[PDB]
Parts: sequence; C-alpha cells; structure tokens
Amino acid sequence: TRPDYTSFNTVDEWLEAIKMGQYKESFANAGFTSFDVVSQMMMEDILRVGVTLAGHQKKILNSIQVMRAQMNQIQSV
Amino acid sequence: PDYTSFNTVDEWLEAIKMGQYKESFANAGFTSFDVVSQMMMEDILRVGVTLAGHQKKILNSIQVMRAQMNQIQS
Amino acid sequence: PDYTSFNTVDEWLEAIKMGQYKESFANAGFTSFDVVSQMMMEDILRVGVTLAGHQKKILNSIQVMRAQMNQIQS
Amino acid sequence: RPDYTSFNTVDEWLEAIKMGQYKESFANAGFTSFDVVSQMMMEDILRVGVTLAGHQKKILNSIQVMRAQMNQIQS
Repeated sequence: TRPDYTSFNTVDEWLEAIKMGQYKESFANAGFTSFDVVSQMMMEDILRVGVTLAGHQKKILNSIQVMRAQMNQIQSV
Repeated sequence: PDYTSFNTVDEWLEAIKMGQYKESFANAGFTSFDVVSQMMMEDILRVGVTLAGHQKKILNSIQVMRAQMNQIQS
Repeated sequence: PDYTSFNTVDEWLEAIKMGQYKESFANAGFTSFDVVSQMMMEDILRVGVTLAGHQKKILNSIQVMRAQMNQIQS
Repeated sequence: RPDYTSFNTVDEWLEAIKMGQYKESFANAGFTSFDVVSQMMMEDILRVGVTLAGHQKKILNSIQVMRAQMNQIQS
C-alpha cells in the first residue's frame, strides 16, 4: 500500500548531500534503500554497486562509518 | 547529517522519543507505516495519547512521514 | 613497531587487552572475525561490556578491523 | 572477512623499509603475517627472490629488530 518509510532522510538525499548522486540508481537497483542496510556495506558491496573510483569509495565508506557510530551512540542509550 | 533509521513502528516511536506508546499502538493494531501514516487525532486519542505536546509531536511526525512518502510517489 | 599477529578472536581480545571478555564473546557465539567485524553496540552490551572505556576500545578496534578488510577488498 | 591477523600489514612494513618491490613475492610465498616473517631466515629471503646483498641485509636486520621487539613484549 504505501512507500517504505525507514528514516527521516532518504538514502537518495544522503548520496546527493555528499555529491555521490551519480550512484542513486546503482544503490536502489541493488536494494541498498535504507540506512539500515547501507550501514552494513563493505568495500565489496560498494564495488558491486559500481563505485570503482578510490576517492568515491573513500567518501561512501566514511559516511557508512559515521552512520554506524551514530547508531552505536543511540544503542548505548 | 542525521542517519537515524527504523525498521518498525516500535523503533520509529523510540526514534521520536514516544516509546512509552509502543504497546498501545501495537495493541490497537497500528503495526505498519501504511496505517500509521493515515492516523488522525481520533486515533491518537484512541491509543491513549493525551498530553498536548505528545499529540503534536506524533502528528507532526506523521505529517513528516506523509511528505516523504509523497515525494517518493512523485 | 607493533607486530601483533593473531589468528583467533581470543588472541585479538588479548592483543587489545580486553582478554577479560574472552568467554563472554565465545558464549554469545562471536567466534570469528567475520561476525565480530559486524558487531554493534547492542552486541557489545550483550557480551557484558559495560565500561565506556572498554566499549570504545572494542568498537574502535572493530572500526579498525573493518577498515583493514575494506582496504584488502579494494 | 579478509582474514585479520594484525593491526598492520606485511605490505606496509615492506613499503616502510623501502623494500616494496618484494610485496607480491612475499605474498605468494605465504609470508603474510608478522609472526611468520619474524621466523624467516636467509634461505626463505632467497626462495622469495630477494637477491641483492643490500636488500637481504635490510630485510634481515629488520626481521632482527622485529624479533627483539617481540621478545620484549613476551617478557
């Protein structure tokens, strides 16, 4: 019935935010549609999605690491 | 840069700090975002939310959810 | 000038001086770097690490382990 | 899963002593963790392909310092 809702901001908004918007469609097609699943990505998943440039992998891996720290912060609730 | 995410109505309630109403939502049958996105004040009163501040918080969070769903469909 | 090799989850805990949690990890099923590299704070708490200093040490060490796995996959 | 056996890789060790041209020779021979590199002797450095005297010396004095460092942490 309605669009999935899993976070206040969308994965797309995040990719646009860090200037990685060129990967929106790659990420979606591959099912990495929520921060919950993006926060578990490793280099091999980013490669599979199609991020081959080192600078872009570093940027996306850095955001994934911030997502995990923020999640670990809340969990220490 | 807020990466807060949730997979269920319970976690969404904990994310907007309204976790005290988890069981009342679940008991009344509000278990999916499909239905939570359509809730009005009457439903909010039906599950026991009586503080004005909590009622606004939950309704504004429903409105924010609807806006997100509505861009998506766009 | 740090040549800390280690082949087991137990050896890694001892290397980072968190040997006191060796059994806890084991009894909860955290027996391979493959699952340890995926641990979050809920897992750290499940294996009984309550001190904030230990929690940070372990999580940062996991953060460092993932980065190395990520390089190698590069 | 890229098997984790240290906070540092043998590869970074080799680059640090400017012996990086031997990275893949070390990897192929399975000299991929420090506890194994710390046990290499001249015959292992030769099997790997290091033939220049200066490089053998650099790599062996380095392995010697590594053992001295492991032997202290062991005390």
